[PDB]
Amino acid sequence: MKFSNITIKNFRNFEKVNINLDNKNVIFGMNDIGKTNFLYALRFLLDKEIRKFGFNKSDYHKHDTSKKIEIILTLDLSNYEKDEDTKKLISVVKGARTSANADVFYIALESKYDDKELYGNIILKWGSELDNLIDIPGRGNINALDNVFKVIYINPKIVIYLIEEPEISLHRSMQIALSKQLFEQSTYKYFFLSTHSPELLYEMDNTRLIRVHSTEKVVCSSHMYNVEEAYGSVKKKLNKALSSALFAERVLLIEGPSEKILFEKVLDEVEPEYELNGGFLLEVGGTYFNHYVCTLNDLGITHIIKTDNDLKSKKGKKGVYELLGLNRCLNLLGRENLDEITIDIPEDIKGKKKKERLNERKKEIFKQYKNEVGEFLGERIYLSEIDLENDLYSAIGESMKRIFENEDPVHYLQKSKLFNMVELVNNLSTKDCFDVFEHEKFACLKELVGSDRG
Amino acid sequence: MKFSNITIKNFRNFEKVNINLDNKNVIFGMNDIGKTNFLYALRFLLDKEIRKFGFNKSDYHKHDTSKKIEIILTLDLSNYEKDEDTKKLISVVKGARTSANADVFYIALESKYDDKELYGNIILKWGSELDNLIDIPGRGNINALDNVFKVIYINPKIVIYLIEEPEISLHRSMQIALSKQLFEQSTYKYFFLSTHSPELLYEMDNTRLIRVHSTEKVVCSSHMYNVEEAYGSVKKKLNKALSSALFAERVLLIEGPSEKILFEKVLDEVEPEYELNGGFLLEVGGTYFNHYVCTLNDLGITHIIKTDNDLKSKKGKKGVYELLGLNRCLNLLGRENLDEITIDIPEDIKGKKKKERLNERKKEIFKQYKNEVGEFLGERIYLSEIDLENDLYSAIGESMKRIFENEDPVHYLQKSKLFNMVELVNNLSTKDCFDVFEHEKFACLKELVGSDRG
Amino acid sequence: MKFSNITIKNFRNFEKVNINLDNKNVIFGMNDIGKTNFLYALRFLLDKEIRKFGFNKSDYHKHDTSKKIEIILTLDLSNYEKDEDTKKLISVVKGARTSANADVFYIALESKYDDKELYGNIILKWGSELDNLIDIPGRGNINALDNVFKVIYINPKIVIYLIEEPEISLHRSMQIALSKQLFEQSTYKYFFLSTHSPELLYEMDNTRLIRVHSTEKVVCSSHMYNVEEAYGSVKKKLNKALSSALFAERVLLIEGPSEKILFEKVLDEVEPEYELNGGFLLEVGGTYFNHYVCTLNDLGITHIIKTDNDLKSKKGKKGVYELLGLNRCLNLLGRENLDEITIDIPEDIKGKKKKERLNERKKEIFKQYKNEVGEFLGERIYLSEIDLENDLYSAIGESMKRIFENEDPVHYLQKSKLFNMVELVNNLSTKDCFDVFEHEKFACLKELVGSDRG
Amino acid sequence: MKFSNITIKNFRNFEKVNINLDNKNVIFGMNDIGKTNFLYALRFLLDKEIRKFGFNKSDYHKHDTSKKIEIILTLDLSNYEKDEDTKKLISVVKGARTSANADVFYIALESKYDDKELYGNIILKWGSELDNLIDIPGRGNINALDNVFKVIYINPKIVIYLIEEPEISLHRSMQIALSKQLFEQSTYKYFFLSTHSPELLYEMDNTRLIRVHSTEKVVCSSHMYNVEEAYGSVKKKLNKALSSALFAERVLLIEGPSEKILFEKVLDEVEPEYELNGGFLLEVGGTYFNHYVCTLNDLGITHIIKTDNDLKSKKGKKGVYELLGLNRCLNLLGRENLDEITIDIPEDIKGKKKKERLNERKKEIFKQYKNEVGEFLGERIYLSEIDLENDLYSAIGESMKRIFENEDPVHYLQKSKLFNMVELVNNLSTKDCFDVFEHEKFACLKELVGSDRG
Repeated sequence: MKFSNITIKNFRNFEKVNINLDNKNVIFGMNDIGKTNFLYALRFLLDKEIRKFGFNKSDYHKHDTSKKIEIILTLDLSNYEKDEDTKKLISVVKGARTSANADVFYIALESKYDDKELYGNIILKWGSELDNLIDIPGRGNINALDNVFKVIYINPKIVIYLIEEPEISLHRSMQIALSKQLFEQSTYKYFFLSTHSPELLYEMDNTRLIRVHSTEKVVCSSHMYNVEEAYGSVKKKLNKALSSALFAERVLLIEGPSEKILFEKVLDEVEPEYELNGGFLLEVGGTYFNHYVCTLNDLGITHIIKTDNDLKSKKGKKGVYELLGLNRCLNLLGRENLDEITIDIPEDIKGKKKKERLNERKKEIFKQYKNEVGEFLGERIYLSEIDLENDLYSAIGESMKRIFENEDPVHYLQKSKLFNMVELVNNLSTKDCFDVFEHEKFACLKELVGSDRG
Repeated sequence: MKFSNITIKNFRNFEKVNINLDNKNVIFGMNDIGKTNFLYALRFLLDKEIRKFGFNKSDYHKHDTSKKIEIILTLDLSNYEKDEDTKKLISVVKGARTSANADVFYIALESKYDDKELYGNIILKWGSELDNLIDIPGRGNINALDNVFKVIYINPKIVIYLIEEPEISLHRSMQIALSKQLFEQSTYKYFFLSTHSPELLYEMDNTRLIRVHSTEKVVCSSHMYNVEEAYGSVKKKLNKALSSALFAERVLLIEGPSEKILFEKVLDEVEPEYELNGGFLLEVGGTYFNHYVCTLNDLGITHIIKTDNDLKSKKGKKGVYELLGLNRCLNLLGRENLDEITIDIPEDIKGKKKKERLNERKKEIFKQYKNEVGEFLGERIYLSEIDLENDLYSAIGESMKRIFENEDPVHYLQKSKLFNMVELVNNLSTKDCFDVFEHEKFACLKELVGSDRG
Repeated sequence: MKFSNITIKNFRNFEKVNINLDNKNVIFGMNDIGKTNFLYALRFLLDKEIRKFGFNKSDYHKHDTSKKIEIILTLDLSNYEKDEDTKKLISVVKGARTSANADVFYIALESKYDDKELYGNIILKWGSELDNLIDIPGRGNINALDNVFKVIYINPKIVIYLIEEPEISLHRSMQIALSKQLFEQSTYKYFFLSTHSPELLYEMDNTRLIRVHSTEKVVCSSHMYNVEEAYGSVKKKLNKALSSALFAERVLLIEGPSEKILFEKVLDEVEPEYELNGGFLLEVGGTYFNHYVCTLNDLGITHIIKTDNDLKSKKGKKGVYELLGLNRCLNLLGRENLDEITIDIPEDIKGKKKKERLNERKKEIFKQYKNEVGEFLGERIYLSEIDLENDLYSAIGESMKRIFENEDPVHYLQKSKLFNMVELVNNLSTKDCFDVFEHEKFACLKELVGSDRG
Repeated sequence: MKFSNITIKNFRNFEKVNINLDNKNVIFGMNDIGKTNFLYALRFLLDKEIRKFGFNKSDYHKHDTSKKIEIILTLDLSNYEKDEDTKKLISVVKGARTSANADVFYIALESKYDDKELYGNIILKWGSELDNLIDIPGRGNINALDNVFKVIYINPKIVIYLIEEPEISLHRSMQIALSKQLFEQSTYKYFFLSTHSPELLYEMDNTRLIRVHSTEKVVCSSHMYNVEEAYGSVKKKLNKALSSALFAERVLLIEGPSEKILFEKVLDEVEPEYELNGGFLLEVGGTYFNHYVCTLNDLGITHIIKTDNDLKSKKGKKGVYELLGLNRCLNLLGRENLDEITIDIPEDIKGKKKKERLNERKKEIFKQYKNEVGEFLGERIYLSEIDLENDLYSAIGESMKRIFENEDPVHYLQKSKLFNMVELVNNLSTKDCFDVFEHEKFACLKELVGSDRG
């Protein structure tokens, strides 16, 4: 058995929502009322201790309008022959599946109007098809649906867990321990989890991620999160980086710590983001962008990428290079990897002349694929012509020639990436941070901020 | 007026504790009962709503032993021009202090025995000296101490705020907003704050940090946290890095993301629960170590440093280099910076021979200062001879020659730091990570784990 | 429809109890737990707010023994023209009862075992006969039984009221007002009432009185209380006298205030705690005893009768007298009244000789009917030979000659019944009251106390 | 020590009340809020658990007007030298009584305004005189007044009990037991008791009775209730009669059960809700009226008396009679008893003519003392000329001649008091009950009803 989707037609703030499901569902977002009402909708469907009180006047969409509450759950009855849960579900629902080739099962919840005697009268029905459902029989206080499912609710037979906000008064090491227990152990086969803590998502895999949007109207996006076998050795940094970005509205994907130093200085001088959200800065280095981009795109989070046009030399060869920075953006657009170029160079001196020759090659590569660069710019993908250091020289190069006594200030900062960046940031003023922010090669910061003039 | 220290001579789980204070005090740690009882001790000293109920039997260290509760607060009254709160404390407390030469002031709490009549009878006294205190006069239900101080308690006249766990059911952007309001606005002049969330400490300055140790016996370490004017341009990254490290037991200070990739691969193969038991990896890049080390040392957190012997060339000068990797560790040991050396290198080729000459000079430098290196190993400071890549080649170099078709994998892995390290991690087995973990040049990982063979 | 009886086959202190019912049921007694659980048994039968929680482990007679709870209510459904409630019960319960020849109708409750899964699972069934009951159909949270009956519970569709202890913090005039509203108004057609206050019973008629016995085992006696049209002009005195006697264990029925004054003096000298242990003195004068005796006998209260052999003259006729004192006891034994006698007395003097002739006639009538006197003594009926004053002279006559200067104290004490008896009580000692108490003509006091020597 | 009075000068419904006190105080009445606030005023004076919360805004007289709450208690410090409670009070109040001849002690409560800081600040002071009170010294949370007194509050050192409504869910035999314990045992030396049940007053003596009047404005009447040694043998009957009359507004004092039969039939035909509005019929026989009348007069209950002009013969002498009916009313007005009169009557036949001669003597006696009869009529005292059956014959005598076959229906009613009055009441209509009610010899019933319709 595998939960597929739940449709809630009328509830406290749900109107016609459909949320795709899996086993191991996780819900998060700004709307705490929507997450609480999602868990209470599950409790009304599958827990008798909540269902026995019926529906009140307050638990309709408007308080006297659209008096038909429907909650329907899809179950995917077709499975393997050897699993116990499918057969133990089928053995209770006898007259349900009229055909033995039935693949989909439905558990429905109907409600009467609240005007009659100030009561709701929840009525439950199964059936293997949406039309022609039949009633769930029960002799007394107990339904036949209660014989199959058990619901355990946590707040500080087939078993479904509902964990609400377990990080309250909890140290972060115990949150990481609970994350490992939730997503690795076989005890929690079916659960629904709501949280605000990114430390509960450091170990996460084969889970359905549900994001509830910031609006008062409940909007839900669902993504089926898997980590494939290629990223198994870099899974921990990937999950630790992405878990804090899941709680953001706007995420800028950058390479390393020196870009974070520069962008945090520029943002602290321009907009300290006490008025704004203050979206996330995400460090992505050594991998491709497709995993983060599909995860954030299916969840409704806007993704901004600034990258450099790198030329990676091949291993064990001479004079051949890969178009890695172009290939990552082409993989983002869904294209295939380009062929490798061959660069023939004399020896001469190999210190400083080779970087100039490679920079000229990067310039003419940037000239060749300008249409693909415009297609990257159609999305929020920003590919530098050579490197971000050259863009910084094109923005604030007079200040860089003032601070650094060398005739060129680029190579002095390339020769020590982290240490010289702090020296430039220390001697950096308010005027030229705005010069960086207003430049046309730093529009990624403008998209990350997302400012409105008024 | 500035709070200096509070001494609690007998209370429900305190024995003889003495905690130094400031304005803007922050308390954190594993022992939640100790933090709650610290806030209750402050409420018993300064809040009449807690004093009017008196002391029970349970408000004692052992439930009958050493029945004399003393809570004494030191104030350091006399300033000349600093504030108006000193004068409004003088004008009410005219009795014991008359001369302006008295600089130190005391507010003392005493309790009677609970053996007979089942009551505590909290008695309060002021006085400018520890001997010869005099009673606080009060005509009815109200003391004269209540005219000076006001206490506001938050849980989800001179004014003192007591905020207990404000991050409960709170999104992390609002935690950052509350941190900025707590440590930048002038509304919260005096407060005591307890928290589990690192997002409430992204903006912190001029504050007293109190750490409560993991033991059942209450041990408190207090540090006066300031950020000086040199680190003002890198303050936000530094605070964001240090706030998560404040909630750990063992912290390893590393340089950048390549070290993090390699070390989390090695740790995930060897001990995948290092974050559960209190380990943390801290990226420190572009600054000196002393600001992190003094903060972690005064709070009782063990600090481990893994660094490389770098040569830093100056700006505008040719042939002179800085012994910066030695200089950071010498600054950690409280010593002055070494003088700059001169290296004479001919024209030749600048690519590969220059690196070999610099590595040879680093080997001679490492041989010259071996006594200082042994003193660095006396503390938890680990300085490599050349680089981490050479130590990795000394550990798993046959594996690196197997993965990489180049005969020298050190140069190939140093051409692209981030992408080639992910490639090495991808084709890495369980046998290689134990070879890295058991090597003598990677004892920092053993100190971070904390396991001792003998 | 008229409530007939309820049988509770297993409940938290009921074993096989069977209580006859009517409309307007009143329950009282020492066992407060039994009254509370009687009202809870009614709530478990007829209220969905109590049924929806089911049965616990504590809702059983012994906590594991005889796990089959049955609560069955009989209704005597079929009338021809009496009310409209019968037709509105037929119209919903069309299934089991179709013919109009079925006069008796049943509402049955059954419960499952609480051994496994910790639930009771109350199951309800109707049917016009005890065998072959059928289930009550209900589509959702609501039964078809809930459509007919409504239950309103008071504690400081056919409607049943359940009033529990309404006299709490209530002035006694409002208790009499609630009594008049409960037993005269047509709003409370069906109710069950529990009380400790006799002021709630000053207006009672056409009601079923249920007494719960003082034992821990629940014993219930039911009496159908009516006041006939003969006692309609003295109804308020019978109700006010009997309401306080309903809360007693032993009741002595006396004539007037002289007997009460003498017996309260004697009891205050001998056993001053007769009211604490359950004794009561009831004044009955001018009526027959049968209305009190049948009510007290059906409720399990022991009744003791002390009376005098009076001769009652008729109106308008001379020389004919009625044997009223014999006739009341003969009516108590279910026998017809004796025929009138004729006494021939000459003119003579009418003051003192006439009383002696009447006393001699009373002595010879007492000699004639000694077998009937012995049968009265078989029950708790005590008939004096002439008068109580002669028995007092036969007990303490020397004391009466000492107090009163007249040689015959019987005539003097009979000239003024109230003022001379107070004079005899005033000059009375402890020795005289024990002489009255131990005399053979005052065994009614020994039966009222209840102490038996052997 | 003995409590004398408590003055409450501003409280939540008290304005300037003075209530005289003794030991063993009992408070009752319609105003439940006034009794509850009287007990709260005692708790605010003498209980630290109520003083430590202070005064709110609501517990002032109006919600802002006359913000000066004063509660003062008087104690009678003069006592015998062997008394312990006086000595243990004096040993704590050291500087209180400036003279050793001080007889009166004061315990005073004062309050501050609640306009600022929203606090009451209860301040307590002793002193042996109303001017020049001094503060109660207390070092911490505890006053010196708390060392002397202990307060125990009951709701379903010198020790004061406060029992509020103990008859709730209590059987009446336990109420009589608690009454005997409260008023006979020496455990409850000091108490204040509030009740609604007359069964808690069956044993009562040496107590202060406080009645709270039916108005919303708190009016309190206090009476010192004692039973003298003359009524010690009729004490139980007297207390059982008076306890139910203490909860009434208008009380008619009648002789025996025949008058109760007649008057309660007449009231059931005329004013069926006489007891609902505060009427009560009290049987007084064989005693004088003064003990009931002084108790009801000091408590503010209106007393109505209907009595007959009886002639009682004297022991041991022939022909002398007492004017008992005149003497009881003269004792009510505070006059001495009249001398006995002598009637010389020959032997003749003493059946019927003797009663006629005695009735003629009663008529001329009624003619002699007509001025005293008018003075009795000035109060609510009604004395018949001969007897009540003669007034009944003067009212409805035609009906009595219709029912009774005798030409003289008075003597047929006199020869059997109880059975013939029931026979008259049985054959009694609505018309002649209004004839009894409207007659000028039955104005006591009109005063008993007493409805000011206008």
